[PDB]
This record gives sequence, structure tokens and C-alpha cells, in this order.
Amino acid sequence: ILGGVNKHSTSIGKIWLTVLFIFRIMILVVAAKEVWGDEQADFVCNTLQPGCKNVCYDHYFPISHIRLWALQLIFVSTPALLVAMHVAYRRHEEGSLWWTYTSSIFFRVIFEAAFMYVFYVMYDGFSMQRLVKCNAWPCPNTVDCFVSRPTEKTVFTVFMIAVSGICILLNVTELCYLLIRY
Amino acid sequence: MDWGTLQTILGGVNKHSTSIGKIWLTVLFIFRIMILVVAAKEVWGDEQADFVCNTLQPGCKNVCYDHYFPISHIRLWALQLIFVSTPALLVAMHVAYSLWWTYTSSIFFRVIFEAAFMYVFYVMYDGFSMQRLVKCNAWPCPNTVDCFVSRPTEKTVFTVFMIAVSGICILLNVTELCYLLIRY
Repeated sequence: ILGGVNKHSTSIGKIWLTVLFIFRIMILVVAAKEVWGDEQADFVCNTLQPGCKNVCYDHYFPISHIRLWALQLIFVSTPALLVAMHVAYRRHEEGSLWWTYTSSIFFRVIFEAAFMYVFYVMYDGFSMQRLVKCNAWPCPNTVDCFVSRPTEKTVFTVFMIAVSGICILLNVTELCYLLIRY
Repeated sequence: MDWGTLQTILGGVNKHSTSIGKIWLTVLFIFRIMILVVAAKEVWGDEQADFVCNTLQPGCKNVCYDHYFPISHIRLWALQLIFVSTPALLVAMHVAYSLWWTYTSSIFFRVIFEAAFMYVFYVMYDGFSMQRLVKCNAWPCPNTVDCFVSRPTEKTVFTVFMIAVSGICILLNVTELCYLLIRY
């Protein structure tokens, strides 16, 4: 599958963009996915009120980090895989394939940028906190809850953000490398 | 979870397809499978393990969970994917065994199954949003008991994501039915 999608790309596009992509999948799969294994099993709150743990966890983690990265990988992997099927049919029966290529890299720079924005606005930066204060119903006045493995989750969050930020620059520079060609 | 030769099956069905059916229907179908497999199937991992009810009555948790979740979301989507994938696979084997009627009827079922399953989601779960609190009063529970769902917000995100994709697959199938209809 990788060999099929590796073709039809420029020097940076054929090599650097596709090694960074497979780089993120390995980090997500073999290492990170079991850091978040017990995100709720080890959430601890200092209270006796039933149901306070369920609402406090759900209020502070509306969607887990590893499932934002899983969604992001799918969205940026689809425009490239869709090009391979689309052009083959059009050839099975310059400007034509030029449009279907400059547009594909235009979607990837959007999906990467959009997902990075969601991380910042939803989680208030890129560092996770040891202690969260929660006051949603049915919890009494204010409750202290403690996160599981805050330090190890920061390391992978920073690592994933930096790699995605590089992929934006690689996509941008290939556009300019192609734009000045006219 | 793992594929042995699953690329070959989708590769074989990739050929022998029309303009829209070859790409967009096949892309959106492999889209839903990935969401169901790699991401969603562990949001629902502890649906009953983290159900919490505010009572001391033995058995109240079992009957209150079963009353509000007669069938889980991830197993409604699993059944839906099987039903809409069978007319396509059946045609491939039946042809490899008048092709107009086999193809046209195949997509007509696909519309019916997707519309039917979306209807079940709405009526049985009362919209596409999941609540933090459920009030239950079935026997043996006393007068009325508060119970709390696990991860209501994340289950709402994937519900909206799956419904939206299914709605697009309906429009793609409908417009294909028009092109074949015009061809007469």
C-alpha cells in the first residue's frame, strides 16, 4: 500500500513527507497508545459523591489525545490516497493533473493547521497539569482531581506537535517550489 | 484489527465499478471502517464497567443500564456495515459465477439499509446527543435512581461523525441512481 502511494511526487514530497508520516504512525501505535491506557481507571478525585468522577473526567477531557491524532492522520492521508484512484480512472479512459496535485497539498496544509488549532484551544497549551479543579454538578463546592501520568503525556504531546509543524513547512515549501515554476 | 489479505478483496471490488461507485463510495466505506476499528471501539470499552448509580440496591445497576442501552452504538454500526457491504460483495461473486438489473438493484438496497439504520438511531436514542445523567425507576430499583454515563461527550463526537458520513453516502448513491436512470 505504501509503495502504491509513494509514487508521483517530487523530491521532498516523495521522501521527506512520507517518512515523517510513517514516523507519526509508529509513535502513535507502538509507544503512545498504551500511555493513555488507564486515563480513566487511574483518575482520582478527593470526594465521596457518587458520579463526581465521571463528570469531572468528561469535563476536562472531552476527547482523548490519541483519538485526535488518529482522526488527524486519517484526514491528511485521504487526499493523497484519493488522488491515486482518481487519476488512474481518468487515464484508464498538463493542467489537468496540475490541478489535482496542487489542490491535494492545499488540503493537507489545511487539515494539519486546523487540528493543531484544536489542540491549543481545547487543552490550553501543550503541557498537562497534575491537578485539576472541578465544580460541575453533582460535585460539591469544588473537588480536587488528579491526572494519571501527566509528565509522560506532555513529552508525547510536544513530540507530535513538533513533527506535524515540520510537515506543514515541507508542504508549504513544495508549493512555493512549484508556484515560482509557473 | 489486522488484515491478512484484505487489500486483495477491496482491490478486486475496486475494478468493475462506475465513476462515482469506484472511488467515492469505496473511499467513504473504508473511511467508516477505520473510524469504527482504530478509534471508536475503545471509547465504548468500559460502557458498563463505569456505569455508576447512586443506590445500595443489588441489581439496580444491571436493569438500569439495560433499560437505557438496549443495544450499544458500536454494534449498531457493525451491523450496518455488514448489511450495506453484502450487496456489493454478492454481485462480485454472482457475476464471477442482465448485469444491468443486478447492479441497479444492488445500489437500491444500499439506500434502504442506510436509511433504515439512521432511523433506528433517532427513535431509540432520542436524537444524536448523549446525556450525563439518566433517571431510572425500573424494578427492583427504589422510587427513582440517578445513574451516570461514562464519557458522554466523546460518544457524542463519534455519533455525529458517523451520522454525517452515512448521510453523505446516501446522496452519493442517490445521484448514481439518477445517472443510470437517465441512461435508460
